[PDB]
Amino acid sequence: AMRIVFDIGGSVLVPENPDIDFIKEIAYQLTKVSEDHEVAVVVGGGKLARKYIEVAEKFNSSETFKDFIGIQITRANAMLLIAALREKAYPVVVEDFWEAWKAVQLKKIPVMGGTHPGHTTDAVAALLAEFLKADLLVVITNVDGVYTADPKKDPTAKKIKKMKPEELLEIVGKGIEKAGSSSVIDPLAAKIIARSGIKTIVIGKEDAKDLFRVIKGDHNGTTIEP
Amino acid sequence: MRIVFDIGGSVLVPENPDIDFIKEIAYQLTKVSEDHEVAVVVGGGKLARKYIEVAEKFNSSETFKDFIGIQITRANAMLLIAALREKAYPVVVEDFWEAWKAVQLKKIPVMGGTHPGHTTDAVAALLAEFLKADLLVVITNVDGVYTADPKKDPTAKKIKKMKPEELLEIVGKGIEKAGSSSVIDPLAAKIIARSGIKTIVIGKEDAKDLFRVIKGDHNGTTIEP
Amino acid sequence: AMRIVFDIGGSVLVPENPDIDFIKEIAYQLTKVSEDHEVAVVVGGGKLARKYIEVAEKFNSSETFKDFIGIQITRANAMLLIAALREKAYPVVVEDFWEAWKAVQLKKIPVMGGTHPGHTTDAVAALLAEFLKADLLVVITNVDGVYTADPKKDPTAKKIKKMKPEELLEIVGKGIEKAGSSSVIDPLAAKIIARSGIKTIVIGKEDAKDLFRVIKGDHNGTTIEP
Amino acid sequence: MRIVFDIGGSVLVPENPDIDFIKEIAYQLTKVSEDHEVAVVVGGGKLARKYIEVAEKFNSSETFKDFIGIQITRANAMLLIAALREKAYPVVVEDFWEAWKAVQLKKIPVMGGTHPGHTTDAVAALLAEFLKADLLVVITNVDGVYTADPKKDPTAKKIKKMKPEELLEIVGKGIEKAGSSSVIDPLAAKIIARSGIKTIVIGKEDAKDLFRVIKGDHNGTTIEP
Amino acid sequence: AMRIVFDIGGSVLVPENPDIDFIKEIAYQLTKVSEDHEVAVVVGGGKLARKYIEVAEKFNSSETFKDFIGIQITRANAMLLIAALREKAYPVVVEDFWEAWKAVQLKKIPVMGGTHPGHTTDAVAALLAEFLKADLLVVITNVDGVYTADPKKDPTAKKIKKMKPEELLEIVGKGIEKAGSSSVIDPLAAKIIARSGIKTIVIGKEDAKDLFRVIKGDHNGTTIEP
Amino acid sequence: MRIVFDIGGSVLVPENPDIDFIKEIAYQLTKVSEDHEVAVVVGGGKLARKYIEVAEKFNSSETFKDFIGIQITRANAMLLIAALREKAYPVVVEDFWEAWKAVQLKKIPVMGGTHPGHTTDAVAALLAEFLKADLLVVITNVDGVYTADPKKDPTAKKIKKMKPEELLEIVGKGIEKAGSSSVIDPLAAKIIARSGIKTIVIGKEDAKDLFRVIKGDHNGTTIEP
Ligand SMILES: Nc1ncnc2c1ncn2[C@@H]1O[C@H](COP(=O)(O)OP(=O)(O)NP(=O)(O)O)[C@@H](O)[C@H]1O
Ligand SMILES: Nc1ncnc2c1ncn2[C@@H]1O[C@H](COP(=O)(O)OP(=O)(O)NP(=O)(O)O)[C@@H](O)[C@H]1O
Ligand SMILES: Nc1ncnc2c1ncn2[C@@H]1O[C@H](COP(=O)(O)OP(=O)(O)NP(=O)(O)O)[C@@H](O)[C@H]1O
Ligand SMILES: Nc1ncnc2c1ncn2[C@@H]1O[C@H](COP(=O)(O)OP(=O)(O)NP(=O)(O)O)[C@@H](O)[C@H]1O
Ligand SMILES: Nc1ncnc2c1ncn2[C@@H]1O[C@H](COP(=O)(O)OP(=O)(O)NP(=O)(O)O)[C@@H](O)[C@H]1O
Ligand SMILES: Nc1ncnc2c1ncn2[C@@H]1O[C@H](COP(=O)(O)OP(=O)(O)NP(=O)(O)O)[C@@H](O)[C@H]1O
Ligand SMILES: O=c1ccn([C@@H]2O[C@H](COP(=O)(O)O)[C@@H](O)[C@H]2O)c(=O)[nH]1
Ligand SMILES: O=c1ccn([C@@H]2O[C@H](COP(=O)(O)O)[C@@H](O)[C@H]2O)c(=O)[nH]1
Ligand SMILES: O=c1ccn([C@@H]2O[C@H](COP(=O)(O)O)[C@@H](O)[C@H]2O)c(=O)[nH]1
Ligand SMILES: O=c1ccn([C@@H]2O[C@H](COP(=O)(O)O)[C@@H](O)[C@H]2O)c(=O)[nH]1
Ligand SMILES: O=c1ccn([C@@H]2O[C@H](COP(=O)(O)O)[C@@H](O)[C@H]2O)c(=O)[nH]1
Ligand SMILES: O=c1ccn([C@@H]2O[C@H](COP(=O)(O)O)[C@@H](O)[C@H]2O)c(=O)[nH]1
Ligand SMILES: [Mg+2]
Ligand SMILES: [Mg+2]
Ligand SMILES: [Mg+2]
Ligand SMILES: [Mg+2]
Ligand SMILES: [Mg+2]
Ligand SMILES: [Mg+2]
Ligand SMILES: [Mg+2]
Ligand SMILES: [Mg+2]
Ligand SMILES: [Mg+2]
Ligand SMILES: [Mg+2]
Ligand SMILES: [Mg+2]
Ligand SMILES: [Mg+2]
Repeated sequence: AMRIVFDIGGSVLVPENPDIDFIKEIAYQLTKVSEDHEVAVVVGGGKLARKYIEVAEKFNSSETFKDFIGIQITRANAMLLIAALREKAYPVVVEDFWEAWKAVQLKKIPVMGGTHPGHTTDAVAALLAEFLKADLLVVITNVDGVYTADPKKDPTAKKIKKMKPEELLEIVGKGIEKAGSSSVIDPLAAKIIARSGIKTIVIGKEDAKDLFRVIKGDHNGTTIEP
Repeated sequence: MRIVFDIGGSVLVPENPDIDFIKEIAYQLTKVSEDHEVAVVVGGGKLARKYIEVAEKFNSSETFKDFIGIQITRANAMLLIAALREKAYPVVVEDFWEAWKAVQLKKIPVMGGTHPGHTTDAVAALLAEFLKADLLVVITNVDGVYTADPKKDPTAKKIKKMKPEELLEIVGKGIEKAGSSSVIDPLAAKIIARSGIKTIVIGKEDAKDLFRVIKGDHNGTTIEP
Repeated sequence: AMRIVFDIGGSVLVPENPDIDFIKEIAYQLTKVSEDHEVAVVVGGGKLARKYIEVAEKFNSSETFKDFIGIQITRANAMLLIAALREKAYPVVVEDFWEAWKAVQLKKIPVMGGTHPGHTTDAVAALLAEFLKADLLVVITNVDGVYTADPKKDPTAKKIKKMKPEELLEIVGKGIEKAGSSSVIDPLAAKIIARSGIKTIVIGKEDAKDLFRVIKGDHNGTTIEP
Repeated sequence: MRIVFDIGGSVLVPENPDIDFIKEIAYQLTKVSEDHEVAVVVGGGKLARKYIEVAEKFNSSETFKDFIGIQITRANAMLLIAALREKAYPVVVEDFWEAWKAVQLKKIPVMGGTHPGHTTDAVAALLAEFLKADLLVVITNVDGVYTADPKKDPTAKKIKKMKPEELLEIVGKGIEKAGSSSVIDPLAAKIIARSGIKTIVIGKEDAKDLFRVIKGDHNGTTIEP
Repeated sequence: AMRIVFDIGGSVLVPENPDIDFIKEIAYQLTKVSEDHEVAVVVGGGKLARKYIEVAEKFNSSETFKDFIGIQITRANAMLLIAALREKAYPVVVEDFWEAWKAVQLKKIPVMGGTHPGHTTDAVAALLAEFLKADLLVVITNVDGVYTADPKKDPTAKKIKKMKPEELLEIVGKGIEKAGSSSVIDPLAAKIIARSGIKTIVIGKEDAKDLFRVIKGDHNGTTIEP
Repeated sequence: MRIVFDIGGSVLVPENPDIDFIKEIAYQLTKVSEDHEVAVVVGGGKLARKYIEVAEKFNSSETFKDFIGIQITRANAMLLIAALREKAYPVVVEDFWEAWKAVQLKKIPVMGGTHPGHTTDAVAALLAEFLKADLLVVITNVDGVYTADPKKDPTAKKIKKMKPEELLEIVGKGIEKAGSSSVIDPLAAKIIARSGIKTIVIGKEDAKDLFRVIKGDHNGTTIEP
């Protein structure tokens, strides 16, 4: 009954290597969810992308060129999902929004990676959600939600349950994102979510193992909403 | 030296195209490219906002509104290309590597927008970053960066020199929406900050003599690490 | 029951600025007409295109380059229609005929602008009609029909009701069209219409406010037909 | 000087490719590019009409028939590219800006068709217009423009010099259909007229010495404002 | 009930010139076969391609460039089929597999020619069959089947009825294919057919005049199968 | 001289990228391009096989597995491009004519894969053939071509010199599947044979001094008609 965009982190799909079972599992659920909803997906780069970006840095590449290498990896990861989605997926990695649109019209799941430098795949997901006028944006990261601070660094981090887009920006928004930089949601994405008021859900791997219920409201993550 | 110029659409096209300015700026750019490598990106201006407003009355997404804006920036870019005559890359550049090619051919590439979510300011910063340019010159409607909006606030004072971090405080928090204005868009500010791109912000008057501006002789703002 | 191509003049959609209500109105009718017919559209450049072409002339650009600037504006205008067509339109501006074809297959209205230098959007519309083997080509200009001469210049201009393609060429056909030049139908278009015998209707803004009836034969314009 | 050559497919491929001519014309072009900037567009010829006739038996639209013709012109263009060896742009040029690039690289770009509705004659005129070429040389099956069809009418007389307006009277009225022939297609005639492109029409014999032709030494027709 | 890829030789469609009736006939049957099956096609270059490649050789072009000229001709031939297929065909010549896929989704017959140098249209057909996970690959050549040797050269040539992919490679597989070179199935194609076990049928023009039955198993050609 | 280098992904990326090697090979290439025209193609390596294996667990066709492999080869190509800094074409080359352009700009083009059905070895051979290169240098995990697999067979002997026909016997029969390895893939072997491309096969040690390798001073294999 609705349109949903999924932003799956590269480190979730590829922790250090591919998590075969998670991919097979996540691909199965997206397929099921697409049985009654319009589904579009964006995959991240993760550990592997940072390794290639670190190499380029050793050669002093510009931050723009590293972004491109990062983009190249995200597309590689995206192809692993497309593979696991079998015939329900759009064969090739989508590179622009209009094409994602066509895939949806053909009732096939479009899987895309990065687009242009200056941001992360989160921003791609947000803009996609916005372009398709999606009803839900599901961000699957390697943290169970959005906290008061970095849950892996701070001990007093509070896992916010609900919040406004303006509140999400306060958390991030002021971050100077370098090629390889990581966050729950990149500053640009936050601004896009706030900009047009995109209902957004942030969840971890554990909760991501039950998407069908997650998109029903039953999950233990954060819910950014106007 | 490698220099990237970010010319505001409102400066190039106030209401209708500003022939005289386009013309004078074309001569400056031509003069500068004689001893320097020049690349250029142009904005949307009044025309971009007008078409974006129409799309708004039809409830278009912000993403589609951005695309329309990008289309307008490319049309404006073509007017500058016309002005530069034989010193310009004949077509609107849409990728950074193509700009690189243009430069390899001793030609001036003129870009318009690229993708949604930001403005041409970001395109010019990314381009400067990409080409490892020595300098980014931003030509806009104000003569520099002020402590506040010079056209609104009476207490606004011009900041002659600052660091990316400071420029960031003056901006970076505004959520850029289709057609939104800013002395420098947030994203562009973060790009400049992340790479430490030497940036100069000047107005139309200073633009009349880019040869002096690139030497630090201007009344605008200089931003550098 | 049929396939129709609409050639809407840029000066009709954008007299000096956008005519919001006409666009909203025209977009609504095309949507309705597409409920039972296959619809494809081409939009012109109008006043705005001539302003940009005039600027380039001051810099002595070649007629080819001005054509390109003209093309750039037509695509901008086309996006305003796509905007007003909402979800019934193909998201991006179509640039070639094969793509217009796909849009039609997806049962979405393809809106295109110019293609290559040397002509006007009229020629694009005619070739489109021809490519899709359309049954009707509807040219909406800022004149109520094809006259014996320019209705805005000559006082003895006769508003022909019907005519043959060979007759339309006599009117135009011998025109040397420069970048920015305007006419009821450019010489090339005329030749295409005559070439394959495309049933063509030319109408003004007033009549264009009732397309549904116009495509039924009830209108006060001209009807070029084999 | 900047020169654009419009070589008829029927001259290049009469029935089968004309090896000797392709070969000799390649040498002339190579010789000319030594001191001039050279760009080239090739037509479809006998082969184009043959494939177009087949599509006709299947009731294809004139537009699709044009596309097929364009495909043939590009194949022919590749034979000339082969002939020019290292002096040519390695691939068939399809845009005018790419032709421009080729020229910037001191390479000879060879184009085939572009879009439906006209022929390669128009492509060469638009290209000449685009590059602001000094001269457009049309090599065809006749040795010049005559008052009438030289291969049909006994009274046809060769016109040594004329203006675009006159060339226009001799053509411009014919409704160009897929594969239609003409000493110069109407659209091309209007392009030449609108920009005042100095044009020279010559046959195969004169083609053997392009170095003399570009100096005005030929038995063909010269068209200029 | 199945997906079929047809590899039609250029010399079969264009012996020396186009065989109008064979094309009209072959186009009609493919249309009928597509009524109940998913059909995709690849056309060859034939005599004409070799003529252009021979010309380039006289100018000493590299084998790669000749491959490109060969490719250009195959696309020309492909357009003749598209023409004969009328509205049941995808309008433009397909150049990559993903696009062939879309055409099939739109339930239109995708007709493609060559892709990249180094091989023949046979290899394109095999890889296509493989990409679409086709159930049958039908190779229509100008010989009634795969023989022990060249039926036009050797007098003791045995027309094998059935065989394994590994057996087909023994026949070919070791061939050094130059631009313009011809064979029942190019070495690369053979390897692709063997690689993923593609059920393949090789037939001549005569048998090709009854595709519907051919795809049923009733034909007098060869049947390469795992 | 015109030289094409075919650097194995496993040499460039054994497990993780081999910084030191990438770095050293970048210097060699830079040194060589000083007096020669250089073009490069990089393979997939360990990473390509890893992603291809994952796709295999999902029953992907061999064609899709090839595409994934091509994507990995392009990522690796970008690491080399980074290493070559200003001497390289800024983006991954995907067509042979673009490689040609890069060379026209005195820049080093680095390609990854192109189409399915073969490996990067074939891409480099076709590229060498295309550019009419004087030499094809294949850098891999072994130090030359042996009578048998040097890492398996104890009797394997290194062949110092041979003809395409002989190289063909040692390979050419293996049915290349997604991610399959070979000192030289069959298709590449047939390309080398059909045009008679002078080819040199060397290992990582010799790669450290490409200036000597291109002169015939190496411990690898030389293949030529
Ligand atoms: N307030 C916060 N709440 C939750 N996570 C936070 C917060 N602040 C910082 N983080 C960090 O965000 C990380 C999350 O996202 P990130 O590493 O960027 O992965 P990803 O986006 O899922 N993957 P990919 O697309 O491949 O980069 C955590 O593991 C934290 O280190
Ligand atoms: N602190 C400040 N310093 C200078 N200008 C400011 C400041 N704060 C706000 N502004 C505004 O910034 C405007 C500047 O830029 P902007 O309108 O976005 O034009 P542009 O970027 O030159 N054009 P274009 O590319 O077509 O949008 C001024 O005219 C002010 O209204
Ligand atoms: N015989 C005629 N009948 C009707 N109009 C004529 C005739 N002869 C000349 N004209 C002119 O044609 C004009 C019409 O078309 P034109 O100005 O080119 O607008 P358009 O094609 O609708 N717009 P666009 O696509 O943006 O250029 C009129 O307003 C007349 O000045
Ligand atoms: N007045 C004329 N002067 C010269 N030729 C004429 C004239 N009128 C008609 N023609 C015809 O023009 C033909 C010329 O051009 P055409 O057959 O179209 O060849 P092409 O343009 O050289 N080839 P291609 O690009 O492959 O079509 C002659 O052979 C005549 O039959
Ligand atoms: N063992 C064999 N069995 C059958 N044909 C064979 C065999 N060995 C060699 N051939 C040759 O294969 C030829 C067949 O294919 P070929 O000439 O390449 O045409 P094609 O592939 O149908 N056309 P195209 O795609 O345009 O090249 C025959 O006419 C024989 O000369
Ligand atoms: N006769 C032979 N001579 C040399 N190597 C051989 C021979 N036969 C088999 N091999 C194998 O060839 C391997 C060589 O190449 P390969 O593993 O495919 O790496 P690569 O091509 O350098 N890398 P990439 O482009 O990423 O695949 C060796 O390590 C051997 O296991
Ligand atoms: O649209 C995109 C997607 C990715 N990246 C580059 O790829 C990295 C990996 O992406 P992700 O995993 O962080 O989303 C980013 O940090 C970044 O430098 C971009 O520049 N733009
Ligand atoms: O890379 C770009 C350039 C422009 N725009 C759209 O064009 C407008 C006009 O650009 P500018 O004048 O603001 O730079 C922007 O505000 C915006 O919506 C983009 O989305 N992305
Ligand atoms: O396919 C096209 C469409 C438009 N134009 C240029 O755009 C102008 C505006 O188009 P229109 O409004 O006249 O159709 C034309 O006069 C002309 O120079 C072209 O060259 N080719
Ligand atoms: O820019 C072009 C070039 C060629 N053709 C098609 O190719 C034919 C062969 O071209 P030529 O030999 O007539 O120039 C034309 O008659 C025609 O149908 C076009 O449509 N447009
Ligand atoms: O994907 C392709 C298709 C065709 N060709 C060139 O076209 C010729 C004609 O193709 P075909 O008729 O042999 O299939 C081939 O022999 C060859 O040199 C290629 O290089 N690659
Ligand atoms: O032109 C190419 C290059 C690479 N690959 C895929 O990438 C793999 C990795 O390439 P390489 O390391 O084997 O050269 C190949 O085995 C294969 O499946 C291709 O299909 N075609
Ligand atoms: Mg992410
Ligand atoms: Mg994230
Ligand atoms: Mg700007
Ligand atoms: Mg700004
Ligand atoms: Mg119009
Ligand atoms: Mg009109
Ligand atoms: Mg011609
Ligand atoms: Mg002609
Ligand atoms: Mg074949
Ligand atoms: Mg065959
Ligand atoms: Mg390799
Ligand atoms: Mg190998």
